[PDB]
Amino acid sequence: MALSVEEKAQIVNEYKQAEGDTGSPEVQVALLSANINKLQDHFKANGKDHHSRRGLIRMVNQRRKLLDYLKGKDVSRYTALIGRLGLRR
RNA sequence: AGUCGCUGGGUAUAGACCCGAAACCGGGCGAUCUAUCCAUGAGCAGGUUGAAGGUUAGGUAACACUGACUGGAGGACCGA
Ligand SMILES: [Mg+2]
Ligand SMILES: [Mg+2]
Ligand SMILES: [Mg+2]
Repeated sequence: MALSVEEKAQIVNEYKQAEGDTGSPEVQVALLSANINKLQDHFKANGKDHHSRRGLIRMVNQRRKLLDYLKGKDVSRYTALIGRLGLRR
């Protein structure tokens, strides 16, 4: 929950599939990706924060699970999501 | 019966019959050899090996990590 409400409100509308959409995998993956990348700065300065890293790993596993489900449903939608977000490194 | 000479034998102090040390001390001369240093120059054919690093393709949540290409380290190797 390191993302502010403004940042959350910022990225939800760029990845929403329709008005009022906050549960679609694109919003979820984009929500996790922005939080994952933001936390990278914290873990650089705080390298002994093993307890907060457990939460970061969970966000990484959650994003992987969502992308794998999006793989089965619509591969074209999956492809656009990672290209826009720059995943699959 | 001493005393002063002269000559000779002996003695004392002197190198004291001649030659001969290892050494000791004083003043000088030497670092064109050599030992270390200082400054300023010069030399080291040829052939190997293949560190760190880099790039790239992967890979990682990120750091990592892997391959290839590269790179050219070393009181390193063979050898004038
Ligand atoms: Mg000389
Ligand atoms: Mg040598
Ligand atoms: Mg030799």
